[PDB]
Amino acid sequence: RDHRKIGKQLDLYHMQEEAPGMVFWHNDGWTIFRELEVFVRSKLKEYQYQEVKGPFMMDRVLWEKTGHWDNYKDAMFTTSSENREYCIKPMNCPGHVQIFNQGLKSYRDLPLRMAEFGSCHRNEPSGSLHGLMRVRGFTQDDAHIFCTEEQIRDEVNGCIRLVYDMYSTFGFEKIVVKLSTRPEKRIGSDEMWDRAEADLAVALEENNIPFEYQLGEGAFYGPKIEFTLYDCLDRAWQCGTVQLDFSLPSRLSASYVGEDNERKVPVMIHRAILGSMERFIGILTEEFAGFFPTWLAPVQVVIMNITDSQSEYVNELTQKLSNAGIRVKADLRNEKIGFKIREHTLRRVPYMLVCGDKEVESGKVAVRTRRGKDLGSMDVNEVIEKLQQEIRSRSLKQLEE
Amino acid sequence: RDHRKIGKQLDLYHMQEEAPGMVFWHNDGWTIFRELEVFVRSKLKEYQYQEVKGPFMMDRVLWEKTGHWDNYKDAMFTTSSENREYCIKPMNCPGHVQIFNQGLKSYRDLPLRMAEFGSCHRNEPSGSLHGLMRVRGFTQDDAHIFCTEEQIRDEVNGCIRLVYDMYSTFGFEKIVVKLSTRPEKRIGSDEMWDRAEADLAVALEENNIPFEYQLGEGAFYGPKIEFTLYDCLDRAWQCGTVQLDFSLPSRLSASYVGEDNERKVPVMIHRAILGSMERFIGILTEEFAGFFPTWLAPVQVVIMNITDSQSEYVNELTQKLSNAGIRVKADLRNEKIGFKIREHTLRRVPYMLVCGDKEVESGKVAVRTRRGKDLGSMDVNEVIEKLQQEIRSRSLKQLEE
Ligand SMILES: C[C@@H]1C[C@H](C)C[C@H](C)[C@@H](O)CC(=O)O[C@H]([C@@H]2CCC[C@H]2C(=O)O)C/C=C/C=C(\C#N)[C@H](O)[C@@H](C)C1
Ligand SMILES: C[C@@H]1C[C@H](C)C[C@H](C)[C@@H](O)CC(=O)O[C@H]([C@@H]2CCC[C@H]2C(=O)O)C/C=C/C=C(\C#N)[C@H](O)[C@@H](C)C1
Ligand SMILES: [Zn+2]
Ligand SMILES: [Zn+2]
Repeated sequence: RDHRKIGKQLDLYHMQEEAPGMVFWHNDGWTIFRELEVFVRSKLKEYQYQEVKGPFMMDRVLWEKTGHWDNYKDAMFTTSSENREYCIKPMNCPGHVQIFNQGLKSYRDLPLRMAEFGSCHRNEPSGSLHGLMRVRGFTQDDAHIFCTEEQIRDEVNGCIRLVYDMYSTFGFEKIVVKLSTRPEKRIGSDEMWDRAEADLAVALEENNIPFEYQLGEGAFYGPKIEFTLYDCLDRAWQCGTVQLDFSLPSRLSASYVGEDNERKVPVMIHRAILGSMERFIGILTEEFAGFFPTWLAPVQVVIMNITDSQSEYVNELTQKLSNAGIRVKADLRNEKIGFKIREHTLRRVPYMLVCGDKEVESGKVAVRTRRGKDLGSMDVNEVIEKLQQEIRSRSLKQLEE
Repeated sequence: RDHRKIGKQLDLYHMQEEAPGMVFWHNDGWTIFRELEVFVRSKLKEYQYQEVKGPFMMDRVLWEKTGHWDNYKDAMFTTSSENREYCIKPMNCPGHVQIFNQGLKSYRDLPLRMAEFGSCHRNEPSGSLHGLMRVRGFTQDDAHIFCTEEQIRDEVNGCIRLVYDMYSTFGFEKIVVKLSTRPEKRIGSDEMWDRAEADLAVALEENNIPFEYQLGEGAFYGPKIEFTLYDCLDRAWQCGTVQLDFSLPSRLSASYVGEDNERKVPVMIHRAILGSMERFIGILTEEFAGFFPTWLAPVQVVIMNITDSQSEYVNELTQKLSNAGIRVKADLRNEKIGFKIREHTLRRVPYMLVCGDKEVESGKVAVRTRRGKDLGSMDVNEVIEKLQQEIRSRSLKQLEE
């Protein structure tokens, strides 16, 4: 269960010294990534998030305003144009605030949930870089919630439900949660922190989640909730976070018109479920030992011919399944059937369909799996039905599992 | 007819001086972008392209070997880590070759068509920066085809068909193709050039396209054809290109095992249809003067009510249309109905569904368009079917005509 070895065996990705900590996504790994993107977007539509795109770099003055220049300085890449210095974005938050600042905002626009798949580049020490898990470039599932003080609790709640939904989808039911509270010195009033902390704690309690306090471990800009999933090996992976920010909105001059027609500064919530999506792909790759659920599988079905006599037929089927929204390849190569079966078994292809003369005559397909289960001769439309159902339900288990 | 004014009016995007030439995509504009992306991906599936993702930056040595350091130096952003120089990629081609170089290749792996939506950063003089059309950051619809000299003609044919298909989708049927031939000094033998040029010419006239010749205007690394579409104002936009490259594979050491069991260097084809996708979004914004075909429209349907009495009903409908894959908003505020219709008409929302008491009792909707047409009372499911068809087909035209 090493995501790098499995990564090479399935031709998911590769890395080079000319770009340390930056992934080359091959077709299949990128298919996995894009499927993750699809799932996340379904969740964004369900939980009602906007999806935006921020610029890759912004000038140094912005990053000084946000405080990244004081705190994040070593971790940022800098480039320059026309005697102006720019940092490549380590985070998507300031850009999101810049978007929020366009147009007048009122209380009616709140809560405003703004999501992006962030392309972030942090310059990490090269000695710390490991696989997909510790990288210089990465893509965050990143959202920011602009709300009022009264809307905090509910929004945190929605974030919690989102976390558990999304995690249970991949089969992680074991989640340890940590609430980090105020340090000795902080931005924001004692009252603001009391409200925020009470909101987090109470939300977690109402969702029936046992959690542990980490005292003084909260950032100076706000209290937070962190989510650690456990894999099938009982290894701990910290992914999800809900973080309050009392710093960013005032520094970037975010404001809205309240009910009283008075200028208010919105509360900000950083929320991420998977965190780094590259890293999450590493984690999934190791959890699944290379066998991905059908919806996550780069190639879902491979259709093979015994001889050239089946070729036409195979092609025919390959179109049909392709038009059904299934990811399917045909192996027409001149090879023995066992060669193909072996090759596609090592590739962890969920479904191998075999066409001999029997299938050409009958209008059926011989169905077998990567687990060595023979499902036997099946009607094509039946196969398409079951595959489509398995894909739409994002099931962890195959037919007859 | 200014994509900047229309962009501001429709809340599509904005730009700042902290990121010159770099777009902040708001929710709506990003929705347009995502629809473009989806369409292109449909064409990638149809024309059988891989989709990959390359790294954002790479070592300066790489860009020296590609020839960018000599030719592209002023256009590239440079950043550094641990006493090593990296360039942010102006182009996606070297990364694609790097991916290609992973694993042994044979002729049986060819043609290999590799696509990406490239995030490319070139450093353009700030004074030449205009809107979405001239930008520092951009996303290219980019592909590279690795093939044998024998497959060149077929691949160019495929690219041509792709170009005309995609352009036809957006309503540009007026296209001028220009074939740029060999410069006095060039990379590659006169034979390679005779064959490539003849392949471009013959593919073009196989497609019945009266191409114009540009003599000696080709690059030193290969011959090309370029595609210029004309809009409704009959102004020319050069977008697509098919560009042969003899320089890149040799410089980057790409090779495959021939059918003769000998070492072969793959022929490389750079191909793009839209070119910059931001720029193409601008061009489309001006072409449609803000009225995006329903498939491209950020908000496809706005369901509105007369009084509170219809609110519930409206909500139902909204959810329904949201469940049918339609992008739909509910306008519940207390305002004149005409107020709402005018506001959403100026927002270029394709369809406005008006619900009064009669619609509630009859289970229907009163259908209106941004063009000012009254489509009358309609069955809800009928509207859903027609909208779904209009979207699936990517029709340039709305209902009732
Ligand atoms: C410039 C400051 C850097 C900060 C002190 C770095 C710490 C190590 C830590 O606080 C980072 C953090 O938890 O950010 C977390 C993010 C969320 C997902 C994972 C983590 C992530 O992206 O790593 C969210 C907070 C962002 C905070 C800001 C912004 N923007 C603040 O306004 C600003 C004061 C941050
Ligand atoms: C480093 C060299 C720069 C070249 C001299 C710049 C010229 C102005 C022009 O030839 C660029 C060009 O046509 O690139 C075109 C692209 C395609 C879409 C529009 C254009 C685009 O991206 O702008 C593709 C060519 C890429 C070529 C290489 C690469 N990699 C070559 O191996 C290498 C020798 C190019
Ligand atoms: Zn953030
Ligand atoms: Zn290229």
